[PDB]
Amino acid sequence: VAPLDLVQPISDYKIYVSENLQTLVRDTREFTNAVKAGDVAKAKKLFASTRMSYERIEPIAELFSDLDASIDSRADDHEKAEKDPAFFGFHRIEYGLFAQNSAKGLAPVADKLMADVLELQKRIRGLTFPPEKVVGGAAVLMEEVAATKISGEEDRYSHTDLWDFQANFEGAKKIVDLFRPLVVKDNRAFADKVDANFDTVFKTLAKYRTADGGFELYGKLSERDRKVLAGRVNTLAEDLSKMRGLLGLDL
Repeated sequence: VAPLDLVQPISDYKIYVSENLQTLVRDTREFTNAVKAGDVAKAKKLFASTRMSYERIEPIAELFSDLDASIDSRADDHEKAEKDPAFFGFHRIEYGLFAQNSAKGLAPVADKLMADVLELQKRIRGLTFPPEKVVGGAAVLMEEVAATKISGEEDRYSHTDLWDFQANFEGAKKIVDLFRPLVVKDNRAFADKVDANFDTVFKTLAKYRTADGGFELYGKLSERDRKVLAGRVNTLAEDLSKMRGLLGLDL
């Protein structure tokens, strides 16, 4: 494997990120308009679907710690928790809509979120995507899901965590898929093992689909369920880390 071999995959990855950003902008516009209209039931309905595009590219948003924090911090990232005036973004709005069943006071929060998402899109368009950052960032995202979000930390009021996880896994799987042509060369066995390990995690989430094809609230996963999911998601982190080395990226 040589650096030229990685150029096309990264170019396709940037298109994928750009497309998710376009979707995030459109969906965030509809979401923030519903909040600003005071349409709680509609903003609630759009919360997790809007966030999927963000969670699919989450490591990239992670590069702009203040943007990303602005867009997606949790209450416990703040001294006054939910009543901290520095609590903006999706989860500030989540608190109003789901915990308080109210849009009051959220119009300015929605304004800031729209602006931040537009600004994130702008910054990402100008980024060069080093392949070791793409693959290694995906590995870290898997470990973060397994080891830091497994208790439902992300969506403390809506409990829409499963939608976030699905999108995280989709985004990591896209990176695996883009690099498969390089990998099946000398390591078809490994490339198929990774596909199988992702399959296992996706099938694990499918246990918690509902009758109409949505997701259960995260509280429906037992402690056993969570421990087992965390182990299987760890295998994904391993896989992505090993893939980094197999792509020549450790020099």
